[PDB]
Amino acid sequence: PESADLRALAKHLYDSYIKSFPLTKAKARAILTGKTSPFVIYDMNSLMMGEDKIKFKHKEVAIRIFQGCQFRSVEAVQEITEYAKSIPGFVNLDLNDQVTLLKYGVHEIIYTMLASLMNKDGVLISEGQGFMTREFLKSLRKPFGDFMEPKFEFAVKFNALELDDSDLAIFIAVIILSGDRPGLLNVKPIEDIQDNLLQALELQLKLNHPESSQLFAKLLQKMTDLRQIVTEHVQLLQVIKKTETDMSLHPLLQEIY
Amino acid sequence: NPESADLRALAKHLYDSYIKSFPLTKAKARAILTGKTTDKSPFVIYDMNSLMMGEDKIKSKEVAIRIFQGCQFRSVEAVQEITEYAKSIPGFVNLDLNDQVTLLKYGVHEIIYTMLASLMNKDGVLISEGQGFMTREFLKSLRKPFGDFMEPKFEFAVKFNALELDDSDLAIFIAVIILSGDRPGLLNVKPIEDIQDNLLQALELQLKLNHPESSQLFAKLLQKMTDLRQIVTEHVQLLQVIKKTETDMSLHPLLQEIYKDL
Ligand SMILES: CCCOc1ccc(C[C@@H](Cc2ccccc2)C(=O)O)cc1CNC(=O)c1ccc([C@]23C[C@H]4C[C@H](C[C@H](C4)C2)C3)cc1
Repeated sequence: PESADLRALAKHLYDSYIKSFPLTKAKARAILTGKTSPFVIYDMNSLMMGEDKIKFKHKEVAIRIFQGCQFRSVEAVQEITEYAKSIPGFVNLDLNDQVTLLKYGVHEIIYTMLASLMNKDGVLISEGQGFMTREFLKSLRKPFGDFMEPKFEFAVKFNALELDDSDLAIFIAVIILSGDRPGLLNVKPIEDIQDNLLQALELQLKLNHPESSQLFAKLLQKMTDLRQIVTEHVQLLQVIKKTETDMSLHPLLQEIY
Repeated sequence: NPESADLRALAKHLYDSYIKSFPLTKAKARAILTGKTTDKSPFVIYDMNSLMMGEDKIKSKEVAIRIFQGCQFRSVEAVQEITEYAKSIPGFVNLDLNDQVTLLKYGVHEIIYTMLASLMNKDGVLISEGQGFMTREFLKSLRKPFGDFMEPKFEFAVKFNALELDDSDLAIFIAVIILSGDRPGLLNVKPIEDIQDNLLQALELQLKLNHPESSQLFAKLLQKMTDLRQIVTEHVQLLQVIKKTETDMSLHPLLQEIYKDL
């Protein structure tokens, strides 16, 4: 009777996730392990060539790579926002609450999905057209050399769970419906939905990974890791603001971010 | 079945050790707080004058400092109780000795604040084994530095207490907190995860059996671990500010080692 509505919710979220996100984990994995070619950016020259032959839409190199990261993050926010609207009950919530949920949830989701594009050696960029190495990113100067490393460390641990797209679709939804975000006006509806998304995620993981003991608990514990990454990220972005005088963009451009 | 029977046995063991390791339980704390009795009544410290009379009731030169050192001693004592409970956790003492220290190093404060909630309500906190009760306002009324050390704990407490867990639930939960295979610097992560995995199963069954109508309590409880980390970080930072404003205030050696490189 009810275990049916959970599978329906599960399938529904998956389908919606496929529609909203261009580069899925299944695709990114094939590209990454080989069994699928991505242009590789591992040093200054390879970057120079990559952006002149492939011209990635997203003066100093460290500063330009950091900005392309923001640009892509803004692009990603729209995909997540669209995906959110497909979660049963989301659009029916108080409008301000929907905005608050998205405002605080996009960073957690961004790093969660970013892991689907990373391995211990690098990250896929431009919808898989490229692969920027971990070492090259770690070789950037000033405080740019370590803005991505924290995401890599998190990815290696998160990816060990071996979740697939269908697992992630429900996890992303649970992240969005967090009732502890500041400023919420009506927490009950939000938590009632997350509670339903959590039961669906639990069944999904038990069916999809019978051998993975307590994968559910283990995945939920990763929330701690995600928020640490986010808070740490906010603090790095601030320091870049407090200092760094070559970050200037067109006034309209800066408004966009 | 055999499996769940083993998980219930584990829960009983943990609860039994918990009663033996922690003098002041949540059950005793609630009984005092809900003042349903005439013998468990605590003396209430809500201001300076009352504080002065409390010292005569409850059987280094400033108010904030004295209260602060009183907490330092208590947490040091709490660390010793938690360390005693930890040993009862099947498999814990059998792990590499370096990892035992590491697990305790990062787990004691998360557990301390988890358990402290048992002694809190929205208005204050039990002290001196429940004999006294210090109000939230009095504590928030302290000098600029110490004035806001406890507020974050109260905010967590009222929310965590909303879960209405009891001692038997908490015993397995604090056991899970300790057996965290993702602590910084762990040598052999697998044996730790194998134990936590088994504790997580015990906690899951326990919650379902003890709170049948509390949908997804297990998950809600796990998400609370995020709040614990947060309270710990804020506190760590709050201490750095203290040792700079109060060059004359001393921190107990044990706690300094726990916060070191944390
Ligand atoms: C003020 C209530 C706060 O109650 C707290 C708060 C945090 C902590 C742990 C904290 C300690 C610390 C924080 C920062 C740095 C290192 C460690 C930690 O390390 O996590 C423990 C207690 C438990 N506290 C008690 O049970 C408790 C018992 C007796 C008193 C006295 C009250 C007055 C009368 C008498 C003498 C003085 C004044 C002290 C007894 C005060 C507190």
